[PDB]
Amino acid sequence: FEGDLKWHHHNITYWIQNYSEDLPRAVIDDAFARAFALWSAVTPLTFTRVYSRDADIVIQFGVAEHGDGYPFDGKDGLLAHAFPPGPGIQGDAHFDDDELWSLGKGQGYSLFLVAAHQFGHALGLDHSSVPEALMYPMYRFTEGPPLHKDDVNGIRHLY
Ligand SMILES: N[C@](CS(=O)(=O)c1ccc(Oc2ccccc2)cc1)(C(=O)NO)C(F)(F)F
Ligand SMILES: [Ca+2]
Ligand SMILES: [Ca+2]
Ligand SMILES: [Ca+2]
Ligand SMILES: [Ca+2]
Ligand SMILES: [Cl-]
Ligand SMILES: [Cl-]
Ligand SMILES: [Cl-]
Ligand SMILES: [Zn+2]
Ligand SMILES: [Zn+2]
Repeated sequence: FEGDLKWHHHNITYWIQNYSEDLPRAVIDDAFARAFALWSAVTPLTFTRVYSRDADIVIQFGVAEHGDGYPFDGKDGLLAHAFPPGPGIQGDAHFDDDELWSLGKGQGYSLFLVAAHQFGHALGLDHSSVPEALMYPMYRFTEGPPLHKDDVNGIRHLY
């Protein structure tokens, strides 16, 4: 997932290729939209849902081997990964459907928070060393605005 490029356009498009069997499609679509809204709220970036493989960010829920050199392991461990800006698989976000996807307090992992984190990568952001930042490499659920000052500065430094 090595990348040093940023998008050369601000009108970013995404395609929800498939869904997780843990949540209603309406809940999934809204979670992704809200995750994207976090980033557009502090930048001139916009996110438009499309239905084509030509979308910049292709969102895919997979299990085990799913098309790249980093197959998912299973329950826990790797929750998801995303490729840095660029053509093709670049910019795409993959989620391990072997995980229990949920939202808010309770068991399972928040699709909202994990997606927001992954979209950060798909925009060119690297991991943060700030434990409270959304771009921190370790998952942990908490309430309140996901974007930490460190996350806002990182994204604006790019766009
Ligand atoms: N796979 C990861 C770890 S991960 O368990 O899949 C992960 C950890 C945390 C994630 O976002 C997040 C960060 C803070 C709070 C809530 C959610 C998303 C994904 C990762 O950060 N992938 O993007 C790593 F570090 F590369 F191994
Ligand atoms: Ca904006
Ligand atoms: Ca792509
Ligand atoms: Ca896993
Ligand atoms: Ca699942
Ligand atoms: Cl599906
Ligand atoms: Cl798949
Ligand atoms: Cl949540
Ligand atoms: Zn993948
Ligand atoms: Zn990450």
